[PDB]
Amino acid sequence: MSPSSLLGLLAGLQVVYFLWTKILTIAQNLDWWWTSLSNGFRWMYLRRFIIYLLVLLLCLIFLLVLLDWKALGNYLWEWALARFSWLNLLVPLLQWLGGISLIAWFLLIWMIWFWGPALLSILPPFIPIFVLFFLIWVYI
Amino acid sequence: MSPSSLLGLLAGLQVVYFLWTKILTIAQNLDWWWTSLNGFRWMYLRRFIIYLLVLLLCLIFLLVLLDWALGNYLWEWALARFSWLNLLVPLLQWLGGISLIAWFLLIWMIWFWGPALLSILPPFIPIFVLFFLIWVYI
Repeated sequence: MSPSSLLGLLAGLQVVYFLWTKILTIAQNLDWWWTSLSNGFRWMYLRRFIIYLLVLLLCLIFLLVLLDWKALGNYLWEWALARFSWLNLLVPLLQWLGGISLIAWFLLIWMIWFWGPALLSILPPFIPIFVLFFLIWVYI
Repeated sequence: MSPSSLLGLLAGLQVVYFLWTKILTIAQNLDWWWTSLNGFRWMYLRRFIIYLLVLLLCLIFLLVLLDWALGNYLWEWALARFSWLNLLVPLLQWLGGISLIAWFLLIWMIWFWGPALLSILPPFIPIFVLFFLIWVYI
C-alpha cells in the first residue's frame, strides 16, 4: 500500500502542522500582546484555544452580519413590541445616526476619543448625575 | 406600587452594583488566567474588550435561544461546503454513542491527564506513529 497513501497523507499533514505552528505562533504573540498591554501553561494553551473558539465564532458572526447586510431589523421589530417605550427614544437617535452620520463619524469619534479619558474620569461624578437624571425621569 | 415590590427593587439595586463590579471581576479572573497559563492606558482598553466579549457572548446566548432550528438551518447550508463532513459527523457519533455519562468521562480524563499527556505527546509521537506504521507494514 504505502507509496501512494503515505505520500498523500504526509504532504497534507506537513502543511497542516506548519500552518498549526504558524497559527500557534500568531496566537502566541497575540495572546502575549493583549496581556502585554497590562496548569498555568495548560491554561495558556486553553486560553488560546478559547481565543481560537472566539475567533471561530467571530468568523461565523462576521460572515452572518455581512450576509444579512449583503432580517436583523425584522427580529428587532419583534423586540420592539417588548421595547416600545425605549424604542421611541431610539427612533430620534436613528434620526441622528442616519442624519448627522457622515459628519458624526469623523467629528464625533475624534471629539469623543479624548472625551474617552474624560469619560473614564467623569464616570464616577456622572454616576450621581445619572441617579439625578433617573430621579427626574421618575418625577416628570 | 407596593412596598414588597420596593423590597424586590432593592435586590435590583444590589443587581446594579453587582453588574458594575462584575465587569472588574472578569478582569481579575483573566489576570491569573494569564499569570497561570499610567495603568488606565491599558486597563481601560482591556475592559472595553471585556465589554465586547460580554456583548458577543450575549449575542451567542441569544442565538442559542433562537436555536433551542438555527443549528439545522445553518448546518444544511454548510452541506453546500461538506465533502467529508457528512461521513465525519457519524464517525464523531461513534464516540457520540458513548454518550451521556461517557462523553463527560472522556472530557474529564482528557483534561485531567491532558497536561501530562501533552508533555509526553512529542516524546510519545515517534514510538506511537512508528507502532501504527508497523501495523500497516505488517
